[PDB]
Amino acid sequence: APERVFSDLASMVAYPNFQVQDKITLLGSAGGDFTFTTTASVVDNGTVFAVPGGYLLRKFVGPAYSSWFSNWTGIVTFMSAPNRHLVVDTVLQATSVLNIKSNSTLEFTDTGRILPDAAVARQVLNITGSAPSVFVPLAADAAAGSKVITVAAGALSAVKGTYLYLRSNKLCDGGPNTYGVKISQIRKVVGVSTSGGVTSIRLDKTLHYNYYLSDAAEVGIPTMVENVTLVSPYINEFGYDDLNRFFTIGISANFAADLHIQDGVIIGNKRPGASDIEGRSAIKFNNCVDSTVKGTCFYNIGWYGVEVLGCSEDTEVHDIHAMDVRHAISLNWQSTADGDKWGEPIEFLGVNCEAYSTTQAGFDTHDIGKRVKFVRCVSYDSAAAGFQARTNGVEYLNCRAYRAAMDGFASNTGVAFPIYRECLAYDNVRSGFNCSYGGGYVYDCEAHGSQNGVRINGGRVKGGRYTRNSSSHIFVTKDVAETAQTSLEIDGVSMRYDGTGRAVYFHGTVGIDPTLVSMSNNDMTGHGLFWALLSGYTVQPTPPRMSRNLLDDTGIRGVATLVAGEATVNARVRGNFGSVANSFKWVSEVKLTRLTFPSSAGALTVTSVAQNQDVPTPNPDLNSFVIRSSNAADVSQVAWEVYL
Amino acid sequence: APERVFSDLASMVAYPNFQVQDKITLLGSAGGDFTFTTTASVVDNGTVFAVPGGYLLRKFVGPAYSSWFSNWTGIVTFMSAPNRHLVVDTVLQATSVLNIKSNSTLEFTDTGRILPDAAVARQVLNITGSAPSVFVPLAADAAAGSKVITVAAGALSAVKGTYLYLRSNKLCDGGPNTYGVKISQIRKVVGVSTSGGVTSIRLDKTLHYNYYLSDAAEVGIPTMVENVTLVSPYINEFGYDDLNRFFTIGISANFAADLHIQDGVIIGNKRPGASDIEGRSAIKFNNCVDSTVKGTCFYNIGWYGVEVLGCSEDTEVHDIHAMDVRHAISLNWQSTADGDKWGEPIEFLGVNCEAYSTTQAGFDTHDIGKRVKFVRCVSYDSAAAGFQARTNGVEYLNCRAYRAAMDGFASNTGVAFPIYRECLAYDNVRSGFNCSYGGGYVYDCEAHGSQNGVRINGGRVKGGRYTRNSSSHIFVTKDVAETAQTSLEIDGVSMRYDGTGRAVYFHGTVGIDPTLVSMSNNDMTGHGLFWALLSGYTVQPTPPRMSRNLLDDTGIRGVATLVAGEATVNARVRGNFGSVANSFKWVSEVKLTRLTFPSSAGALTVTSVAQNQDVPTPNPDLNSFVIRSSNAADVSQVAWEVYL
Amino acid sequence: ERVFSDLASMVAYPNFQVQDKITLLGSAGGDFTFTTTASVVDNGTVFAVPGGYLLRKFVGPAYSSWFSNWTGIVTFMSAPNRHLVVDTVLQATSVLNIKSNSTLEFTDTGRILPDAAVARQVLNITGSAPSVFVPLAADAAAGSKVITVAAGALSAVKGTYLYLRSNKLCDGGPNTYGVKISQIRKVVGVSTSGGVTSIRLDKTLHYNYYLSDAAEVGIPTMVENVTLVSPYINEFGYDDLNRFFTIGISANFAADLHIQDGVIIGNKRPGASDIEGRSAIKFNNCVDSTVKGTCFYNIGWYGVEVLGCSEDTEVHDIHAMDVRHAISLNWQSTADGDKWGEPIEFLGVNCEAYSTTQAGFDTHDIGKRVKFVRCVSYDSAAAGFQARTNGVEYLNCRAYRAAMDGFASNTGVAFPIYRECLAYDNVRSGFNCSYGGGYVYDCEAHGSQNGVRINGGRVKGGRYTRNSSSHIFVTKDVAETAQTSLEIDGVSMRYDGTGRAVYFHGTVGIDPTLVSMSNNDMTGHGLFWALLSGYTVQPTPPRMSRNLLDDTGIRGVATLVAGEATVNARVRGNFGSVANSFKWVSEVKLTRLTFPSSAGALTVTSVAQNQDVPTPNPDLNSFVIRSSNAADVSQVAWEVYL
Repeated sequence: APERVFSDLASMVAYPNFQVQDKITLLGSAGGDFTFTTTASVVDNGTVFAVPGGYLLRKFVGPAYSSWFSNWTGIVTFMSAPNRHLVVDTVLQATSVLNIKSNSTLEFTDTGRILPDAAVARQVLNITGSAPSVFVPLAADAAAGSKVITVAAGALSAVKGTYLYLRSNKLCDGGPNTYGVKISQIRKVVGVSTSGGVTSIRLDKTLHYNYYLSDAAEVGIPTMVENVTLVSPYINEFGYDDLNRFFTIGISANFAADLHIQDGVIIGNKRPGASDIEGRSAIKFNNCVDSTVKGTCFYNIGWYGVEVLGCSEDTEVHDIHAMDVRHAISLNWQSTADGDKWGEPIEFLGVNCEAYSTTQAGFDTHDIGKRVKFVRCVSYDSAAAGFQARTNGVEYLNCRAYRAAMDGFASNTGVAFPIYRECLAYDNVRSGFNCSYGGGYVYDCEAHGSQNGVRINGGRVKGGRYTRNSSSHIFVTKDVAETAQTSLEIDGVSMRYDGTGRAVYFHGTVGIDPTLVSMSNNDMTGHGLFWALLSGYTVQPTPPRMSRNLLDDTGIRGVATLVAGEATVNARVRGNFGSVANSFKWVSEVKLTRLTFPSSAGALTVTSVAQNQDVPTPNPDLNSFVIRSSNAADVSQVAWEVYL
Repeated sequence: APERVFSDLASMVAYPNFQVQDKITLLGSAGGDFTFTTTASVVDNGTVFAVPGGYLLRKFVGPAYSSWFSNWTGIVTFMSAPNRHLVVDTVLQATSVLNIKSNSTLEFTDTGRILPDAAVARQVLNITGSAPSVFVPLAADAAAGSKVITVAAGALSAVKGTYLYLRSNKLCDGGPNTYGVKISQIRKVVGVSTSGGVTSIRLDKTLHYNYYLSDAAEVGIPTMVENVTLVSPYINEFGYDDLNRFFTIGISANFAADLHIQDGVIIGNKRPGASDIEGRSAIKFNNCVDSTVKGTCFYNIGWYGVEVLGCSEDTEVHDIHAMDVRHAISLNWQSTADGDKWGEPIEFLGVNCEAYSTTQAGFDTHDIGKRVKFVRCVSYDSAAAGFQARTNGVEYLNCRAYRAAMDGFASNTGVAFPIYRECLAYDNVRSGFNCSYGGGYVYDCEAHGSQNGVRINGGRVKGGRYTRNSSSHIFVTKDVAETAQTSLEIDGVSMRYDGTGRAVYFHGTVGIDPTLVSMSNNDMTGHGLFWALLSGYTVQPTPPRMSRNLLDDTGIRGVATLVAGEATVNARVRGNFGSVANSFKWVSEVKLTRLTFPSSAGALTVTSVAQNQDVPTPNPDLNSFVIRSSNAADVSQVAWEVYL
Repeated sequence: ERVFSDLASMVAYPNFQVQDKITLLGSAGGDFTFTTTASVVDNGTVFAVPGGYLLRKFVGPAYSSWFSNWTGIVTFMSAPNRHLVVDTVLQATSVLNIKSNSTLEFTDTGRILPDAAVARQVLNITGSAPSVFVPLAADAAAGSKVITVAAGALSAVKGTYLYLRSNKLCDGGPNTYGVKISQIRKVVGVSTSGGVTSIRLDKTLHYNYYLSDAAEVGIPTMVENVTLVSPYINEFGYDDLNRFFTIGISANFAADLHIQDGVIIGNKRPGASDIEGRSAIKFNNCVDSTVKGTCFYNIGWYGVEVLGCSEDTEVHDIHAMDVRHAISLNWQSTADGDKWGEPIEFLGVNCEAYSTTQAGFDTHDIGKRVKFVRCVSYDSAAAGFQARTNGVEYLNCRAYRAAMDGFASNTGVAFPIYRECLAYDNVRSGFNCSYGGGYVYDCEAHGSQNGVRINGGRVKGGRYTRNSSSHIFVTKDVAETAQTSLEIDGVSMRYDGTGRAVYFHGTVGIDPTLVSMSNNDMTGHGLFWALLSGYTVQPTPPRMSRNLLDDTGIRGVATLVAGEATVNARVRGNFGSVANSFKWVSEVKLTRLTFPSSAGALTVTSVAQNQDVPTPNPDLNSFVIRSSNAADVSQVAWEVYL
């Protein structure tokens, strides 16, 4: 006195003559210090409470806490304004969507949880801006690289620091784009200037496509939700499936800039091991810029872990863990069955992500999107592929895929040249790398334990090591005979024999011309006569160009001494001189160099290749060739080396 | 009673009855609880207020908040002592520099800003130590790799856990060091032992140079500012240019250890698009150790985004985003025009940084600095190069340069061997990689859409793939004829013909000898007789050594059958036998190997190469060569393969 | 208005009543409530007083400055769901144990100073192994999402863990102590049917759990979600107060343990010798846990020790100075009985070790899927990196000035992979993998006695310079080890005034024909590209294709005259028969440029090498192109290789 103290809220709210300078205190589960006022205030029953005469305002600096609030509704209310920092330190029971606004932070303590409504499977968190409500056209073409776009003076108000959404009817070009999605981008206004009836707006970042007037290039002002941080969000909890408690999408964002999601866990918008539900993504970024997800764990998810779509630019996914999901990460298309759509993701980075037991590819893109990179990601036990590229030129560095039901890494129909650098595939059922749909670049990669190491129709396999492939290490083939075969270069690969499949398998069945392949400097040791596998040929095909490969490691070098311009040499010289259709006619390259220089030196040649035919098993140490001189007096000492 | 409660500052400061045992409270926009005292106390009108009889001390645990201070001056006062943790939760209007001291934390809420003084363009934050006042000489020479240094006993007091500054008159050796900067290093004392009039000081990290007594090797005690953390600094704000509100240097650090800057945004110390202003770097690290910048966004900066100079050691820059700046990151030299200068950066890492529209190179070093690495950095639309290396052996991993006005990646005058690993250059005007000033190592790189893929005078181009280069993929040239051509190895490179430039271009004009190049196992498919481009030669030069390259993919392998020692084969065998100055004399390498072994077998050779001359366009499938045996009776079946 | 001037006062007042306003001034300041409900005293948040207790009122975290002594802190942290900020300098006299869902956070000022009277452990995060196991109902192969046990056999609660094990031996490396396999998994699905319960796991199984191996499973007690933010353990000057500790932060059966930044110093005297088991941070059977940015000084044992079946462990951006090993993956001694667990899936990235008494980064002989990415070692007393488990992979790592080798494997270790690694001034060698082969890809070694020591595998690419003996030394650790095929392709082994290109070790049975050298730059080594020693019979050389030996006098055009032409070029060779030498000659590639009717088959003969004194002039070496047709007058283009 002047000191008011209550032991419950019902008390504090029921007091009838609060004075604007009372010292008000509340003791209990939501306790604290309040201030009376008659100023109109938004009631949320957490920070602002209604009472006879007016309101009670909580006194505090720093963030607010969920444990202050009477109910989920109050939470929702409190978060509906921008600039709000909340710490979820209690177990919230959701009955509606929670929308986050600009410059807001939702932070979880280890105890905090948002549990979805068991009565209605719906969305949990929305971070939601909106597309511009009117567009104006560009006053002139703006090429890729432009820092400035121009509009008619007066046409729109370009406020420095805000965003713009541009679009045209030019199609997205990251990949095949079969839905014919159109181009768009989001940029920030950092400079504005009018002169001569044109406004020039300088953008933060340059344009990545041609924005032409012939394509109806326009621009408008989107309402963006910016600067949102979700710290350790915990959505749902184990045992959700016995309560039949689900949700649709966990965290859905659209038109958001600088949305950063750190750690947290998201569980169960499907039953464990259950099948997939279209659209039930854990986190969804649609038209998001400069947004990231780092270290979040996803369990038991109906659709994608992280879904990136629209003109999402500069998005990073780091260190995530996803178990029992359709795709850990997926860059998506948009169906235009119901009209026009704009945006493919541009500049996407996945780094250090782990996916287990996905029902479809572990890490995937659809058929649009530009500049996609996967770095040090790994896939385990996928029901499909470890990694699937469906847009053009996806890059993978040091990725790994184990025990995929299908392929470790794969492109798809009409996709062009993914790049795999030092990627490892282990024990995937069908193949390590399947890029027979339209070439690939397989550089310093490894594939072990599949039917075939690499399935390829054109491109390059440079370096790397292949083992334990039942059929062959490299399989030259196509997805369908209508696809084109192109040049294939196989240079510096270890494709040794280890008692399983052969080195290379040429697929005659679908129109493979072996001469379109060049094999240089590869270690094919131990395959003997069975380095190649051929099938589907009706005429013996010409073999590929083959320079200095290794086929054997014994009796592959030596010195002979000519006698009357001849010398028989026992070595592991080999060849096939038959004419079976599915086979090559070939023979060992034998490099000859003279080491003594008699006056009767003649021109050297290899003739009479003989191969031991013992039974049941032939002995290659008894193969032999003859070194013959063009001079019949030759008694040179000649060094020899056997290659393939 | 015994408690006195006020309703604003003015009242609470005036009241004269304050006694050491009152409980004191304040209502209002900076409310709290206080404790009166009469000990000395530094006023800041935040946590300490001067009053009749003594000073009121705000009592709180945790950090302080900017919202409690009356003005910028008290904030500055507050942060002027070490061990401060302040949360900027308001928009501060600066009118002086803010110095941060050791063990302090400056932290911004989404709302917090520091706006620079519109009246005076000055620096914003300083983190400033000082060089030593006096030096003592080393008792003995101390070689690179020394864990210990020695000084005369009692020369200086080395306190364990503090730092030392070492220097000599040896010149920095990282690069050309044209200003003649001298070596210096900073080390932390972790062990001390005195014996026989000689103190041995153990360092945390070893020495990276040789500190000799003949070079005046000496050592003193710098005053360091250590363990400072800036969390999410927001300096200036969009629209600054319309208020003519700027600043010079955003965050300046000298003699700092463990300065960590986390996210935040720094805007406009220049107008948008405007020209550069010397020295207006957003962040500057001079003589800093183990300091970092991570995730900060830079807009409209007159100088460098992050400027690193001095003997700054072990600095890392991660995930930055720099738009409209001179250099996103620059390691600097020091001008010695007005005196001796010490220190080059040692151990630098830039990773996953993004630069847009820089007025000069996106990522730059000057001509000093050791161990400089760029990992997965990207430059867009530079006015100069994407990447500029002016110190020796700068290493680039998986970096990307798009659409630079000049070269994607380049070194410079007297700069030696940068190393490019799996770096990609798209649509840079002049070249992808320009390392003609003094050699390069270009490993598995890619350059598309330039005049020349790579300009190089010596080094290696190993693997990689080059497309859409109007002049040539590899251009063997020099910056100036005085510069020395060294050996160049071009191995396994894809330089296919795509309707633009040639494969290799040899620059006779600046003294290029083509026999100092070896081309081995490259894919030159489709260039026909035009794989080389020569100019500036007065005399037909000898060609480089060429081993097993590919020039066509049709008519390049078959079997022929001799008849009376001969056979004419139709194949894309090729050559130039002319003697024109700007061309080579050359011919295909045709590999021949026998497949049937008659008694008339002789030595094989190629002769009579003939090349169809149809008009208007020649048809190389009517080209031909002859296989002839030294034995006129030979009827062997000879396999053949055509290489370059 | 119950207001006290200090502590003692607030704890002597007999009158506290159910609902008052209690306030404390002074250094421990705060507001309190009264109650008689049992509470656990800690003289920080809970106080004992005549009549019952006083509870401090607060939201958010608790502060060390609130506490009377180290003991209450320990009490406070001994319950789960605690958040404490160490904003003071705490003086420890016991071990502090941290429990599930807790966070210990230090301000720039906070410290935990170890007991100077007793060297002990500082922080413990410890769970415990399962008290009982039940056997698996059926075999569970690698890749299984599920395991089965008899219905009723154990209660699998969703969200909790399982510890599985079998008598199968760990298979990551040589595993000489014969450690057995185990793994910890989270239950995410449970279903019972036909007397058999099927448990679904978060992650799949990485071994074969067979019944023939007594595969069994049990319910460990884990400590989960612990975060240590900037821990400061000890302080410089500790050695003058003789203040140490044993293990700084020791964890066992922890899940999601994260240590961020911080400093740990002095469980050993500066520069002093090592003390067994005194690791700064130790992770034993921990899952999904990490250490990022922490600094280590003066550590008796290892910086970060990872042992047991720790799976999915990562260490980033640490700096370790004067430690045994900055990171070590360990084995478990079985001398005193059976042991379970090798690390699986370990990532080291961007880590820096300075001045280690032993390897900078090491594993022992168990461990699967181990990766070091961009780590660097400076001045190790031993190796920079030592791999003792099979297939360790290094990406872009660097070793400077190690007393022995920049990178090495060890006895019975198989094929480490080095990708774009850099070795500078390591005394003995850059890469030493002569124990069981190696894959050395685009690596670089400068300033050792030998660039690469290797018995088998591959050197592809890379560049080697300033190696006194040779760039590549083909050798074994011991003659009993097998030599396998070695490929040396595309390597730059240029002569620069020091060593030779390749050194074949006859002394330990190296047969050079098991080596192939293709497309290498061996420019400048002249007749001395190879070094041999220990041979008693001239051995046959390795297969060699198109390498480069000189860069002058190596391409021309010659004109035949009556079937012959004497060419001056840098053709070379040895035709001698000294045991320690090869019999070899340059590869001279011939192509015809004019096609006279008299054209015949070409050959190289009459190789001659200038013998001037003191120093020979190789520009006067020569060879002869000869045609099989004596009339031949062709122009012949020639190129000289090795």
